Amino acid sequence: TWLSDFPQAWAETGGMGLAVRQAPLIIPLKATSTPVSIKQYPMSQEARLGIKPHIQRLLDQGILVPCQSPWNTPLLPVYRPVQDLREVNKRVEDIHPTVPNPYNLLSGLPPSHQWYTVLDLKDAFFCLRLHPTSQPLFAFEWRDPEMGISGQLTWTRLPQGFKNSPTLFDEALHRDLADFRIQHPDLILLQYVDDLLLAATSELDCQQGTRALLQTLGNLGYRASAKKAQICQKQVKYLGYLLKEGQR
DNA sequence: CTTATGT
DNA sequence: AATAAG
Repeated sequence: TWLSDFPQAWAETGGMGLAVRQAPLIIPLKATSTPVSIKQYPMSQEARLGIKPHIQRLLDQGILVPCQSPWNTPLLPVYRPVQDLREVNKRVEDIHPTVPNPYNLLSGLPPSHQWYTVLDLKDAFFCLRLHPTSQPLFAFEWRDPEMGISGQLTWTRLPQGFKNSPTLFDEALHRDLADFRIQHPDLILLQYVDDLLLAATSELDCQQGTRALLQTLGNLGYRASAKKAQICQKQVKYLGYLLKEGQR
């Protein structure tokens, strides 16, 4: 089965990803920026208990670490933790947005390639490491009132809510898949951040290319959702479109 | 939570 | 002078 044949490639069986070929990312600040430290608005016990097991898992995974930082942004409860990074985003130097919009991206799908595989990378941003010099930028406060610990944590990986994460991830995965594209010139590979479409001319080619792509992704340290995957179908949902008989 | 954005 | 998003 696809699951048992590629244990490293699936998030369900391969563990949390880590893009081993990608250097830890340095996040340049605007020329005039200084740190901003926003105090954490009190969280209800209900919200704290809701967020707590997620924080603990991320700490166990090494994705969060303790720190002392002159930067601080608030966590809000939505329960899942959502960090308000807007004041950090304002102080980070802009980069050119290189992620294509879906309409333009799908123009690269010719009618000859009607066999599709769709893969969704799980926890994509967390696969990219942050350089230790840039980690303090993303710090937030974490309290366990019944454990005593009050102090800051920060991310060791590219965080959610950071304005440049989609572009930095798209660019990194493009670098990591450049050789795959060269080794498989008869395949069409569309990348939209963590959403991938592979297109082939035949079921057999789509099967062999999907085998090669899963093997490559897993080897590089990325992880796809086995639950959501659409493998070697003539009909798939990709980027909100239904792809069917060359349409949409 | 805060903060940017039609009748 | 309600709405979506971090």
